[PDB]
Amino acid sequence: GPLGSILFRISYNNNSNNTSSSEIFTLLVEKVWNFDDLIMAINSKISNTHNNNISPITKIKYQDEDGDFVVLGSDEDWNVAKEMLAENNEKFLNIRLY
Repeated sequence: GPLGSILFRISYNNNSNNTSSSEIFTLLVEKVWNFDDLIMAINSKISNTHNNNISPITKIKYQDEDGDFVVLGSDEDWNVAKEMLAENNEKFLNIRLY
């Protein structure tokens, strides 16, 4: 249930312009997941709403303690991400699509 999960936000952009209407999905990312299992959940989220099939995403940036978007393409990067919200007592996270 709500226990043992993290609110992940993905501002899926169309083409990034003056008009595209960005969509932010909210999925509960478990703590027993991995970097691959994470990027996989996001992919299904894009196909869950959009009937079409865009290019498979494999690069996303998460929000750190400063508020800047840091690259996340490694396994260790995911481990630290959990330790980040752990000490910060956080619960959610802002991610950007590229």
